[PDB]
Amino acid sequence: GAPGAPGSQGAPGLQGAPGAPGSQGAPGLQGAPGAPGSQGAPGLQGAPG
Amino acid sequence: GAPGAPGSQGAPGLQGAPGAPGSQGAPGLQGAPGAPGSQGAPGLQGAPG
Repeated sequence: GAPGAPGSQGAPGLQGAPGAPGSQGAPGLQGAPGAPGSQGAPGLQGAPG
Repeated sequence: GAPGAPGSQGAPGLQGAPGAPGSQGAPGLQGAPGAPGSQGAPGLQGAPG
């Protein structure tokens, strides 16, 4: 008779899980903002009559 | 009497759950716009005045 708990604390503190799925960090870039703009510059078109 | 080593038990090696804040953030601002089309001006020799 004498000794008590053997300081054997064993339950995991906060249950591991170092996982960063999917989003993780900065997954594939968001949308590529389309760039419209002027088209074929016909400046000074054909000569009329 | 008090038996030693009764399994003190506890939370050894505290931990931390997973996570992943990588999720899509801010993409590029509006793509380069413009005025597509007849990017030109009056043509060539025409009805004189």
